[PDB]
Amino acid sequence: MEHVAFGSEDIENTLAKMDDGQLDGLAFGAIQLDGDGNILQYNAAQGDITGRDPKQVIGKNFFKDVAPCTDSPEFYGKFKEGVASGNLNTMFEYTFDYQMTPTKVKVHMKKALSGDSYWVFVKRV
Ligand SMILES: *C(=O)/C=C\c1ccc(O)cc1
Repeated sequence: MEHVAFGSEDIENTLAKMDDGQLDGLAFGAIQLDGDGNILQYNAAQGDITGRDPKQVIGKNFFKDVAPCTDSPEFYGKFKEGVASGNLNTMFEYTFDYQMTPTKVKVHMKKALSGDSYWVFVKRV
């Protein structure tokens, strides 16, 4: 268990150092996306919440292929604006319901320290 609290202000600084095995030790779900919304990292707790096998979704497009329910102004729209603006820091509640039991969560989207990468953090509410 990596001790990082959800919503921590310097969270992007802390996760820069972690490799994929260390990300799996977090208490919350973590998804790293590129600016086109392709999945670069997907940790163990996220596969717990969503039922997806982390290895099988890396490389897929989150908005197109994996999670069509987030293809809406309320989620995807915020991402596209953060990517275009080059800055992103937003938290909101949402319901995941594609091919799974409808599940309410707290989502935290934030730009990653690194280049063109963005974080999507998820925890149950
Ligand atoms: C909507 O589609 C929300 C999210 C999501 C993520 C992964 C999987 O497997 C289903 C749904």
